[PDB]
Amino acid sequence: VSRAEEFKSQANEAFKGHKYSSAIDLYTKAIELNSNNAVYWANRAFAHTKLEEYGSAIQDASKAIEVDSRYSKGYYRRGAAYLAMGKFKDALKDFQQVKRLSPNATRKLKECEKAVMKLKFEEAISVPVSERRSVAESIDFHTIEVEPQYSGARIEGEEVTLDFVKTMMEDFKNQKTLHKRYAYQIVLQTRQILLALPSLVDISVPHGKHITVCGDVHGQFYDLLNIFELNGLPSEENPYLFNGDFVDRGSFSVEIILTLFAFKCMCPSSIYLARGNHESKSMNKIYGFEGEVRSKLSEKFVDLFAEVFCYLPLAHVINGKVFVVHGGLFSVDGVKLSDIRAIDRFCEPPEEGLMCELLWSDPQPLPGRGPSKRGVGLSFGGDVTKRFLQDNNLDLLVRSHEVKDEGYEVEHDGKLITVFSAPNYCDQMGNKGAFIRFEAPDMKPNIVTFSAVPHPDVKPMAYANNFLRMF
Ligand code: NI
Ligand code: NI
Ligand code: NI
Repeated sequence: VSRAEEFKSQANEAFKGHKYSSAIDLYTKAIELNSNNAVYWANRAFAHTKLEEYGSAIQDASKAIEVDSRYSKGYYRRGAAYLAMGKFKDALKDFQQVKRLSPNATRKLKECEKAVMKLKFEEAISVPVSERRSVAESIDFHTIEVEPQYSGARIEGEEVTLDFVKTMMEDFKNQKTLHKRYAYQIVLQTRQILLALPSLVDISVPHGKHITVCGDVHGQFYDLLNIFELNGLPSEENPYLFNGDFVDRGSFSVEIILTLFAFKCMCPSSIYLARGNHESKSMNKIYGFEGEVRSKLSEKFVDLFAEVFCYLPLAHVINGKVFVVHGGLFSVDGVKLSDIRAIDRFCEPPEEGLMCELLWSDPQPLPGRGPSKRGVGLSFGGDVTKRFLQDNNLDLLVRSHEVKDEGYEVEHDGKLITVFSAPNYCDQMGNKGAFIRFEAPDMKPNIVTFSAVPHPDVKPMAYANNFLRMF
């Protein structure tokens, strides 16, 4: 009856081969047979963590703790999962246990205590963005002088031009920087454009025209350039929809966000940007974007980006047929397009509600609903998808949010497609990226996959929270 070690050994094989999803299924089999081995639970917990399924990680690690309360790896894996969710206070308790069980661990406890104190200050000065003055009230780019020695791209007048964007993109490619005057100009103009948008944007693709939908890119700027090489620069004749999560994790997030915003300023109809869960303060604070901004720009840009992100639309509908959202659907039925359109989105994502769910949820293979693997939002089956599409007279749901081996996956009887545009995610997943072309009137999804492309020697998470980097 020692078939548990059988699956357990085959599971560890998948983990070595970066096949975390297959590793999980095999650990599950080992657990089905022997549910009284704490390392089996810790193993599956770590595997979920690799897929960013921190909710499942916490549950698995809690079970390892139940099996052996003096097994420090149980607390370690749970604490690490809590850290990844930004929940330092919950994590602290577990690292306090790891310390108690291993007195000779000291580093990580002190780091966690330190992180909790930083968090305490941060929460104390936390104020809803709608109650604060925009930095656009204190900053006018016109008054920002550019030194003669600056050799980067310049915006000569009030208009962002294609020549400028090309020059800027090339400089970024060569790891150069854009002057703060022009960065302000781009972001401040983007703010104006975004605040005039409804929370759900209707995209019209005229007869004979097309649009390309990209999933997460996560600061992988050189892969972004590769997408543009393969599929053309954004333009009125070649529009793009980037479905959230343009920043964090990858270490060229500033280069990506300034590029995407610049295209919007150049021609608003050339590019559509939806909010992802990583376009929020709680994620940017720890996953690299704030650190990258503070380094490559200045502190004032942090609050400005935060505000601009809060103006990002939550969903798009293409020709009344294709519904595009970052995460997924809702824990309740009957939600109409009008409900999403009316969402007061000018805020950080709350811990519950429509806005949270559409940004954070994932689909499940079986019908119904259940607890989220990430520990935030919920999971929804094919029945949830079909009812939503039917109720709103839609044909197809496109979303992102989840890393895929081939850059995409068709689920829920063909009614849901995940698209993910960050190849070799974090320089380790080895996955392909994908994007989807839609040509009117048929609007049939044309899926194209691509592979990762070289980039300068900068590590992922280089600008991210130091404590979180240790994991
Ligand atoms: Ni996401
Ligand atoms: Ni993501
Ligand atoms: Ni994510």
